[PDB]
Amino acid sequence: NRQASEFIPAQGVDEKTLADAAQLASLADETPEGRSIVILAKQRFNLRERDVQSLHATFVPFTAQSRMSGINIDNRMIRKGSVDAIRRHVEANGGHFPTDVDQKVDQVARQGATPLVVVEGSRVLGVIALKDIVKG
Ligand SMILES: Nc1ncnc2c1ncn2[C@@H]1O[C@H](COP(=O)(O)OP(=O)(O)NP(=O)(O)O)[C@@H](O)[C@H]1O
Repeated sequence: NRQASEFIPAQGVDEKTLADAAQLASLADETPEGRSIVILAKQRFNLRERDVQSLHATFVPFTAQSRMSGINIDNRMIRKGSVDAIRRHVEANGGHFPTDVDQKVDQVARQGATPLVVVEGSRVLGVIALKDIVKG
């Protein structure tokens, strides 16, 4: 299986902020890995999932075809998915993928992890490296 092990902020982003957005944007995904990330911040920050309907917010379902899930709330929007997936989401909003964030995604892969990318609105806040539960 795949689980988030570490997250890194994008260009000018704080690591704590990145872990938090990955957690709430995963509350809406029904994939088992989306729970793996909600754990990742849990052990690192010891925080709890955020109730979207208590904020009158919305969950954004996770689809594998785009490889993306997220969450919407009355003051923010969050999206997370594959690096190619997030780049397309930013361009549709009209945002851009910062070089530093693309570099963090690649170093996540060069390290044998699956780099997901997380954005807020149309800009990437950080990249997430997942360790593989199973490895040959
Ligand atoms: N909680 C999540 N939210 C957004 N994206 C995720 C999440 N978990 C994983 N992803 C990314 O979405 C990709 C999965 O997309 P996809 O290839 O369509 O599913 P899949 O791996 O074939 N499904 P499975 O058969 O269970 O492995 C993963 O490789 C991650 O990079």
